[PDB]
Amino acid sequence: SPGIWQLDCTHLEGKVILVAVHVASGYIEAEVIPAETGQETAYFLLKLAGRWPVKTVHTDNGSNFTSTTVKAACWWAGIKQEDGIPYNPQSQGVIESMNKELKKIIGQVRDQAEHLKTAVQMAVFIHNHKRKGYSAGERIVDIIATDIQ
Amino acid sequence: SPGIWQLDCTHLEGKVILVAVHVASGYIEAEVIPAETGQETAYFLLKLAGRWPVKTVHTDNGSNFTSTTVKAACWWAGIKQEDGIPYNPQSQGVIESMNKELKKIIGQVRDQAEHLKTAVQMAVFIHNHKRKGYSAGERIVDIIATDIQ
Ligand SMILES: NCCCCCC(=O)N[C@H]1Cc2ccccc2[C@@H]1Cc1ccc2c(c1C(=O)O)OCO2
Ligand SMILES: NCCCCCC(=O)N[C@H]1Cc2ccccc2[C@@H]1Cc1ccc2c(c1C(=O)O)OCO2
Repeated sequence: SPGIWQLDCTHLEGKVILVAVHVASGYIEAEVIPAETGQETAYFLLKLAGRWPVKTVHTDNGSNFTSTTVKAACWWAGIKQEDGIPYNPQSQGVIESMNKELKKIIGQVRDQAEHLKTAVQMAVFIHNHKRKGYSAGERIVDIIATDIQ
Repeated sequence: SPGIWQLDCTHLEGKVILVAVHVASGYIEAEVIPAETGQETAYFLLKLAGRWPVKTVHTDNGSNFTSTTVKAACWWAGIKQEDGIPYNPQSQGVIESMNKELKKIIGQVRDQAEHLKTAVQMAVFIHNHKRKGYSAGERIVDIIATDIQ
């Protein structure tokens, strides 16, 4: 559970926002990309796994699950690549909800930034610091720290 | 101490590698950029502060310390922007040493990747996971977790 992440892809302004969610905490990382390709997804996963202890990734769709470039990155980074089938149906709702929340924050900050990528990183910041009371950022650190001990 | 980061800029293949070091743990994040500008530095800091609780940043040079775009990002993200003068002279040696280590890892992986940015993220991965015994990744989580409690 401390090492399980979920990929999520959403769209805004004719562009693609790729998101990784740490399932146990709700903590996220995200990037703007021109289009979701195996190559973009592979590079993003490499970045994530160098920064947090990523054991398992639930991929966001069958194309990324199939992609040989994505498999190569998961192999390289020691990641178990799994499908993202919501056997638990609440998953879909949680993801949907998070996408709406992120787009809302992006809209709230959009005019403070000339470029979309900046607004998206502002949204990552606000989401991870938001007190719900602990924040997502505090929960991920606590979960992993307990696990290390 | 749990919130103190140091910026570091090094060069390779006619390009610039921008690095942020968590001082207490040795944990890093890094990116390849065409040139070190206020704009690139500001965007990088925003990304970092959305991902880890960045309280203080020791900037890597006077230009980034002076840059209004960098000051705007530090303001936005709640970061105390400080100079990076090594009042403790061991700092210079630690930074120099880390840059050599990173370039060595990059050389060891360089042929596994078509692009430099990929090799640099491979190096971030290897550096943060390297058991020295705890890893840098384990130390940063433990330091911040203790602080939260
Ligand atoms: N000898 C030259 C042959 C190089 C290709 C070999 C090969 O498949 N490497 C994988 C291994 C590996 C492992 C993890 C992540 C990326 C990669 C690389 C692929 C790759 C994918 C996406 C990218 C890339 C590159 C890149 O190749 O940099 O660049 C920016 O987005
Ligand atoms: N639309 C009217 C607003 C005009 C921008 C106002 C303004 O200075 N915002 C700062 C606030 C702020 C706060 C933190 C980080 C960036 C920024 C932004 C600057 C900026 C810097 C670097 C970048 C950027 C942009 C960007 O502007 O996206 O994009 C990629 O690297």
